[PDB]
Amino acid sequence: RSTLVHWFRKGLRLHDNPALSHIFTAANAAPGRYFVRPIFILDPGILDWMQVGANRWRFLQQTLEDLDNQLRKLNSRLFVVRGKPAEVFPRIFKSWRVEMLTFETDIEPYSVTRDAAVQKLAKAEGVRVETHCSHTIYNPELVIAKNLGKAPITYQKFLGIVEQLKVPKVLGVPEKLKNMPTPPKDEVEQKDSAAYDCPTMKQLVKRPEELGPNKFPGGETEALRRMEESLKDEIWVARFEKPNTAPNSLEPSTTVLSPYLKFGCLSARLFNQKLKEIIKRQPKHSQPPVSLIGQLMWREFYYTVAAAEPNFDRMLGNVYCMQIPWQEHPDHLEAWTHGRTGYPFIDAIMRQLRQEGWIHHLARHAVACFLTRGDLWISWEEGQRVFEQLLLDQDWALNAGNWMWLSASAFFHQYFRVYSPVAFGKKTDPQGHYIRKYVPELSKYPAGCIYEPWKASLVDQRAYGCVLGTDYPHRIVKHEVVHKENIKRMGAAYKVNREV
Ligand SMILES: Cc1cc2nc3c(=O)[nH]c(=O)nc-3n(C[C@H](O)[C@H](O)[C@H](O)COP(=O)(O)OP(=O)(O)OC[C@H]3O[C@@H](n4cnc5c(N)ncnc54)[C@H](O)[C@@H]3O)c2cc1C
Repeated sequence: RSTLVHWFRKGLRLHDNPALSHIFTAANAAPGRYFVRPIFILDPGILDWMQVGANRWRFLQQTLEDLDNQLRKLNSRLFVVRGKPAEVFPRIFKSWRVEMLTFETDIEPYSVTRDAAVQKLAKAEGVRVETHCSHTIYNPELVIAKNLGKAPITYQKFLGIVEQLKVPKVLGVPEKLKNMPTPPKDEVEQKDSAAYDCPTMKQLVKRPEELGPNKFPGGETEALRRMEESLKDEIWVARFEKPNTAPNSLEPSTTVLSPYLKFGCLSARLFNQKLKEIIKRQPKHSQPPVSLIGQLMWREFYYTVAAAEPNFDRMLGNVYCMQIPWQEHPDHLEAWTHGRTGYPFIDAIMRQLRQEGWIHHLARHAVACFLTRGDLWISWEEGQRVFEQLLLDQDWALNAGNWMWLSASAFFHQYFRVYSPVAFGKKTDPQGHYIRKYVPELSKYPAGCIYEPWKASLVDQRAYGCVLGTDYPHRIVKHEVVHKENIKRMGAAYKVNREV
């Protein structure tokens, strides 16, 4: 008896999962011949390549637990294998007598390298590998081909391409396993009945004092519930305009499906199909790019450009990226990282980010403009790295693409438009309720200066019980000075890159 193995990495879901579905149908169309091992590999190697913060570790823990629970309902289970894939797969290929391996493809460079090696091993041992592109709606390889070998570098051009492509068939959940025994314990399982169980919170989360509020539980079950909750107001969905949603409402102004899509707890193909059903129903609706479907297409766009460039997450060697002489300022980077800039709106966002692991799109705009071309003149690569640690939705291509946009390094070139760290949040939150919540030390400042506490006299600062320089920092830069200097720096960068 040989085993069929599905390998979860992303695609942490049962629904709309062709790679996992195929494994399950095969076992049921040939009972008695196959064992089924759906595995996730706790790969130590990823930690040398990316930073994971406490909150995102908790999201994965909750996700793996839900995926185990969901598989049990199909008379299977999740097998979480500790160790490096390069060492893990030669062993299990033999100890399990693996006939077929399936997994959802990914475009990240670490994923490509790792998968190429695993496919070289599987070819050696006579293991059949079947891979499926289901993490994105469209296959970036097919988009690039249809555009004659180059990723479209504007959104509109991208949309004109994918409109001519076939939308994939969205699958349901696999059928339960008919009369399948629990595979026999292997070398590892015999010396430890729990060697493959889902990791506890204590095993994944080493810095539990950094966990924030548990607001967005991981797992396919929660993703599907939140998706259904979001689609309940069909008018809100159909008439959604991303630029008009507030960055500083106390409750999120968008779906917060991003962590779920990032891990594949939610199929973006399923979500796209649910959105198209509502739009068909609602004749007055918004259109890309501002619509909710447009938001899914931004994800597809950044995946397509990123698939073409292995250096997508850095400035050097990145075909898309303007070469800009970013400066090193450790003390300013530290203040931004920890929300101690002295600009209450910026600091509020970075504290929401650290505590909760999600901030609104235009909140990301605000703090990203501030760190880079706006105020501090620090590389977007430094902001990407903080975002990588703290975001639940941390996504290699999306973090990089948007950081390049926000820094005027690619895709976006109107760098003379600069967000004010004082005025920007006032439009949607004139009272500063958001600031009061996430910078509570300012909670007694009135609306007239809560965005600009340095406009309060010392006497008043003492009255509000928050003296700048003691209880809340002084501004680390003066926006009105630096952003003008930085516009001139950007123009000189643009000239140098234009001449080369
Ligand atoms: C500096 C910066 C860094 C970012 N890093 C990430 C990241 O690491 N991971 C991430 O998922 N998004 C990232 N984004 C994009 C965007 O901010 C988030 O996708 C969005 O805020 C998630 O909130 P939501 O789920 O309510 O989105 P909604 O507005 O509800 O949109 C639904 C989905 O569309 C996608 N989406 C929306 N806006 C964008 C966008 N601008 N680009 C790409 N996809 C988009 C996501 O899949 C999102 O879940 C970043 C943006 C900026 C400016």
